[PDB]
Amino acid sequence: RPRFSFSIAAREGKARTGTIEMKRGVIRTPAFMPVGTAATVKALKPETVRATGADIILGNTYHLMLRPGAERIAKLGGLHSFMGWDRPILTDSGGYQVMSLTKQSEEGVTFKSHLDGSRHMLSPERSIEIQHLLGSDIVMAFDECTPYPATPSRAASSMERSMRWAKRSRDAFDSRKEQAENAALFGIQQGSVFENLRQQSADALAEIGFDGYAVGGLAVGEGQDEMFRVLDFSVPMLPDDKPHYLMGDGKPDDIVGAVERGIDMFDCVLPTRRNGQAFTWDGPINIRNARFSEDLKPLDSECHCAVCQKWSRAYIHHLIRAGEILGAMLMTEHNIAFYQQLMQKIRDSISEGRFSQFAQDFRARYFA
Amino acid sequence: RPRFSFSIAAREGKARTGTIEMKRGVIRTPAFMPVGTAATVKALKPETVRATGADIILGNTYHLMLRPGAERIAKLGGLHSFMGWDRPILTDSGGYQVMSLTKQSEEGVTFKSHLDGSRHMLSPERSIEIQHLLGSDIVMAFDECTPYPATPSRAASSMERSMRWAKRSRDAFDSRKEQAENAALFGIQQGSVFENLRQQSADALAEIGFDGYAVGGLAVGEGQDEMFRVLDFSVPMLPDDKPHYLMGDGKPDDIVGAVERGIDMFDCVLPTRRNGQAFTWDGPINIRNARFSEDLKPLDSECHCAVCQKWSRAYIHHLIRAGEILGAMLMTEHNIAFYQQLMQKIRDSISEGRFSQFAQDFRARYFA
Ligand SMILES: Nc1nc2cc3[nH]c(NCCN4CCOCC4)nc3cc2c(=O)[nH]1
Ligand SMILES: Nc1nc2cc3[nH]c(NCCN4CCOCC4)nc3cc2c(=O)[nH]1
Ligand SMILES: [Zn+2]
Ligand SMILES: [Zn+2]
Repeated sequence: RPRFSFSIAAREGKARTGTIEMKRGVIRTPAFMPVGTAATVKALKPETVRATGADIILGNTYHLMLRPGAERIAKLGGLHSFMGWDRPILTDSGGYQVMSLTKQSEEGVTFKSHLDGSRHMLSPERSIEIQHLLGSDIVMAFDECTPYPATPSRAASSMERSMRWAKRSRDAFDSRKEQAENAALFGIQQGSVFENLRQQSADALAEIGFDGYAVGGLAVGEGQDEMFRVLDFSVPMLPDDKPHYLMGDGKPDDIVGAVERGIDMFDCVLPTRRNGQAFTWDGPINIRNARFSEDLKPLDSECHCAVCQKWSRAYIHHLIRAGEILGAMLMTEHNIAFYQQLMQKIRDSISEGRFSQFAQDFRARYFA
Repeated sequence: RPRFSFSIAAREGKARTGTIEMKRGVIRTPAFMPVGTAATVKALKPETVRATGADIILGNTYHLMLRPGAERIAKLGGLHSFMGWDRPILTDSGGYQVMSLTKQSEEGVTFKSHLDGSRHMLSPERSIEIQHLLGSDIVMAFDECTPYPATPSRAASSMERSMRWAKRSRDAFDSRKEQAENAALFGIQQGSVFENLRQQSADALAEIGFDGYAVGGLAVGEGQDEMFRVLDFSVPMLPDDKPHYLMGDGKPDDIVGAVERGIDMFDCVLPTRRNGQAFTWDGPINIRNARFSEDLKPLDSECHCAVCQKWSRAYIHHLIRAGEILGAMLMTEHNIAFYQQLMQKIRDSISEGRFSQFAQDFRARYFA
C-alpha cells in the first residue's frame, strides 16, 4: 500500500463513498473513528474494536504527552505496539484539549497539567514531533480552536494564527523524512460561523497543500442547525479530491446530515462516553431506566453485534445500575458496533444511489 | 451426564485429582472457581472466563437476593441465562456475607441491606429457596460462620446451630423435586480451631449425608499456619469419597498447601479483587510500581494467557495508573488464567505422582 491514496468510488449529491489506502491498512469512507484517549478505546480490547468494524482509531497528543509521555511511548516502540492496535491511528494535535482541560502566544501555548500541575509546552513544531514519537498515521496540524460565540474580529485573528500555524505544521512534518514518507498530514479549517473567514481559511490551506482537510471550530456549542448551515458553505470550499473530516462529538443524526454535506470522516466520544445511553434504530434509550429491569430483548432488535446476540436489556440494566465493569464493556461494544453499522448502511446506500432515501427513512424511525 | 458423580482418578498422600460430573458440565479437581458476585465475574465476559480454563464459577445468595433479586432472576430464566454462563454454578448460602456486610435467632437472620437499608430475611429454608430460584447447580447449606477468635463454648454453640440448620437445609432441598433431581447440596463443617468440635461437626454432616463437604470457619483471621493445622485434622474427618471445599480467599500458596491436605475445591476474590497485584511464578508483583513503567516483558514470563501473549507490563502499568477499565480487564484475565494454570499443574503432578516435588519447586521459586 502507498503512504496515502484517497479514491472516491461513488457519489450522491455532496455525499461520497470510497477508501483511504495507507501503509497500515485501508479506511472505508465515510468512516467512524472510535476515540482512544489514554492509549485505549475505553473498556475494549483492540481486537473487539476491530470486530465492530473500525478501520482506524483516534488518539490525542495532549493526553498522551501527559500520560504516559510521548518520549516514553517512542522508547517502548510507538503507540501501535504499546496498545496493540496495528491499523491506522489518527492523532489530534492537542490544540482543543489544552484550551478545554494556560499562556498563549504566536509561538504556541504553555500550560499546567490537569493531572499534576506540571508545566508543558505545545507549538506547531512540538505537536508534530509528539505525533511522530507516537508513530501516528494521520497527523493533525496544530491549530487554535475558536470559542463559540466569537466576534468577527476574534474569529479572524484566530483563523489567521491557525493558518500561520498550519504552514509551520506542514514544514515541521516535511522536514522529518521518516514522518513525511510514512504518515499523512491534515489541515484544519477555521473561521467560526463566518463564510468569508471560512473561505480565506480554505484558500490558505489549499495553497499550503494537505493530504486531507478537517472542518474545525464546530461542535462547540452552536447547535445542529447552525453547524449544518456552516457545513453547507464550508465543505465545498475544500479540495474535492481529498478527505473531509468533521471534528466533534456527532450523534447518529449529526453524522447522516454531515455526510449529506460532504463529510467523509468522524470521531465521537459519545458512543464510548458507560453512562447508560444505548443507541437503537428507534433512537437512544437509557438502560438505567426501571422499565428495562425485566426486558429480555437485546439493546436493539436488528443490531448484529455480539452483545445483542447474547445479553438482554435486563442484564445490562442490572450491570450498569450496579456499577459493574462488564456493563461498561457491553454498552461500549454495542454502541461502537451500532455506529459502524450506521456507517456501513451509509456507504452501501451511497454506492447504490439511494442515500437520500436512507437518510429520510433513518430520520423518520430514529425520531418517531 | 448424571446429577452428580465425583470420581477420584489419582492420589498422592492426602492429595486427590479427579472429576465432578454434573448436568451442565464436568469439573476437573482440584478446581479453582472464579467468583461472580453480582452475576458477573468482574471485568470479564463468560467466554473469557471459560477461555482461562474455569469449569465452574461461584455466585452468592446474599448479593443476588439484594440486587437484582432472586425472584426477578427466576422470572428472567435463571442465573445461567441471565449472565450467559451455561456451565455449573456454585452458590454460597449467604450466611457469611450477612454477618460480614442484623437480628439472629434459631429461625435465621433478619438484616438491613447495605445498599438501601431495606429489610431482608434469611433462614435455611429461604436460602435454599433463593438458590433454587437462581438455578444453582451446587447449593450450599445455610450455616452460621463462627468469628475468630472464638471461645470453645461459643464455637460449640455456633457449630451446633449450624448442624441443626444443615438438617433443615437438607430437608428443604429434598422437598423441592426439581432441585433435588438436578442440583447437588454441600454441607459446611464448623467448629473453629477445635478438633473435638470439628469431629462432632463432621459426624453430624455425614449422618445427614451430602454430595460434598466444605470446611467452613477458616480464612477469617487465623493465619496460614493455624489454617493448615486445623486442615491437618479436619479434612480426614470428612467422607473420603466426596469433594472437599475450602471456603475462603486463598493465595497460590494457600491452595498448594490445602491440596496437600486433601482439599479439592477453592474460591477466591483475591485474583479478581484491579488493585494492581499480578501473580507470577516468582511471586506477586504490583504493576503500579514505577519500576514497571518501561518494562516490555509480559506480566509473567511463562504464562500462556492472552494478556501475556499481547501486552507489556509497561502498558498495563499505564492503564492501572490511569484508572482505565482495560487495565482491570487485562489484570483480571491474567490472574484468573494464572490460577487455572496453577490448578492444571497441580492436577497433572498428582496424576503423575510428583505433586510433592511440584509443591516444593513451586514454593522455592514463588518465595525466592
Ligand atoms: N484540533 C482541533 N480539534 C478539535 C476537536 C473538537 N471537538 C469538538 N467537539 C466535541 C467536544 N467533545 C465533547 C465530548 O467531550 C470531549 C470533547 N469540536 C472540535 C474542534 C476542534 C478544532 O477546531 N481543532
Ligand atoms: N457459608 C459460608 N461461607 C464462608 C465464606 C468464607 N470466606 C472466607 N474468607 C474469605 C473472606 N473474603 C475476603 C475477601 O473479601 C471477601 C471475603 N471464609 C469463609 C467461611 C465461610 C463459612 O464458614 N460459611
Ligand atoms: Zn448491539
Ligand atoms: Zn498471563
